[PDB]
Amino acid sequence: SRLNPTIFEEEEKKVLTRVKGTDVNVVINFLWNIRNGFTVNAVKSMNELKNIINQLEEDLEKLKSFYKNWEEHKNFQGETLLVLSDLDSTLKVKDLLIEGNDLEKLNYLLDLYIKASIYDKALSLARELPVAICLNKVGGGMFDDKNEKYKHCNEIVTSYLRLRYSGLMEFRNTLMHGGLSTDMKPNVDKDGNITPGKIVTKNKIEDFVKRELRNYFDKIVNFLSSA
Amino acid sequence: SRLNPTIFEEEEKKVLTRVKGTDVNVVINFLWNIRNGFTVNAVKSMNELKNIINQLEEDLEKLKSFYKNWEEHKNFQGETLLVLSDLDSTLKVKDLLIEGNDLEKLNYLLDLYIKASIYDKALSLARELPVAICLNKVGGGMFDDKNEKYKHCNEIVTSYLRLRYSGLMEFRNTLMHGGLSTDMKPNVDKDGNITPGKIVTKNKIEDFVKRELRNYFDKIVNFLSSA
Repeated sequence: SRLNPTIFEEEEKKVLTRVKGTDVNVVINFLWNIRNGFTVNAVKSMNELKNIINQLEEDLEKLKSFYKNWEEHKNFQGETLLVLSDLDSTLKVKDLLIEGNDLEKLNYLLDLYIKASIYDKALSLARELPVAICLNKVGGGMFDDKNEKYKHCNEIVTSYLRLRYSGLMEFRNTLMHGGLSTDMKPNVDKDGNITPGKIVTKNKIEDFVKRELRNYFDKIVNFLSSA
Repeated sequence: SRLNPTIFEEEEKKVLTRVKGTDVNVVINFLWNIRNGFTVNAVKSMNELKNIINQLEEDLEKLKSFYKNWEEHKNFQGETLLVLSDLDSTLKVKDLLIEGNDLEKLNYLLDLYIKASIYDKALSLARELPVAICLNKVGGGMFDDKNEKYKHCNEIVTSYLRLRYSGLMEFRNTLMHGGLSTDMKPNVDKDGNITPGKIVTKNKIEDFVKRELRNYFDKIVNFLSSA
């Protein structure tokens, strides 16, 4: 924001004025909508960011060139407000981006939720994605209970999950309500010393999500394919 | 029953005593359990009848031989209690018989319910067969509401049918309750002159069952295959 330094040459200012206006707050919002699980908006933003970083690549490439020939850019002489590392590290988001329909983009978002050990979101996404997949092949329909193509189509995924992947449903619901739930059944106590009802250790969830949650998902979607 | 005539030669009596004891009442029970829709018992009996008719073929073949050389069988001289046509016509049931697992045998029974224009049973069978198909691939389970593998597995077929083959469900239920139902909604009248609510003509049902009911069924089972 506080850029645009005094002595400026045409070619450097043309590159710098692009960099100055890099929409970094979008990449922040993208990460926020992922941490707080807003795939609908997180996945939608993917195409815009694909344009943001493509421009940030060809901008940084020029800056890399100017700093690789620093002897000609002694206007950048006192630039305490500029950092090539701050920008180059923002380029990492190119990994979190893929191409395809919003459904295909969410399928990728699942794997990102698995690699980053954010289990809660990974399971919830793997649970609701097959609903959306089926809605696409039945002509499409809103995620409202009023919509019949949703209502039935959600019962197909709920019932298939509940008789086959009995664990997917438990693990999802357990993580969704976390502590103090009908899923965990703690005793609470007259004294106030809450005592847990179930256990489900760190390396219970860890193994399931990180080793089977992907394999299981592909087996669900391959079933709903011929729907 | 009133067979075993007086002057009898060893070879004719050996064939005739087999014929005399042909279990025709089984073929009757088989047809009864089909007309009144007892596939569970109708399909089970298929293997027994496959043995009945195989013996009735090689019995009639000997009788055909004896009657093709009538000049040597003048003991059959007065046989008013014997009829080759009565037996040969019972051989037709070989068509109503196929080989395979009881599930595969029922899949054939569907087509027999379609060729014979007995719609009511055809639709009901095409509705419940995919439940049984899914139960087989989930390890198997009783057709009781207490059984979880049934409960969920029936919801998969009900929900898939209700959002895709909306007609399969209507036509089945309409024929199941027939006249005077929540499916037909007649007004009844204060006078007592019942007035119909819907129509659904002879050639409405006729076209659906006889032209699409088979194609639609195969599309359902190909979906539940990867379950």
